[PDB]
Amino acid sequence: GSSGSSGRETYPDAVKICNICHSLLIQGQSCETCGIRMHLPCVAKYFQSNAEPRCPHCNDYWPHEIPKSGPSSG
Ligand SMILES: [Zn+2]
Ligand SMILES: [Zn+2]
Repeated sequence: GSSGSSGRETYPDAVKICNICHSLLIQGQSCETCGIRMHLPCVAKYFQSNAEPRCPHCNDYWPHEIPKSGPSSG
């Protein structure tokens, strides 16, 4: 016998991954429709110069607001 189990999700970079760059993030924007996090400069870069933003995952609608971009990439 001497069996064992574990019910805890503990990963170094397997908990909150971006949807634009796919990089471990901590603070940003998440979707309540499906459940995906995105960086600040990532969410905007995807919802820049548009009318109605759509989650890059479920593709329904962005419940949160759209962040601003920086002087980078242009
Ligand atoms: Zn990102
Ligand atoms: Zn979504």
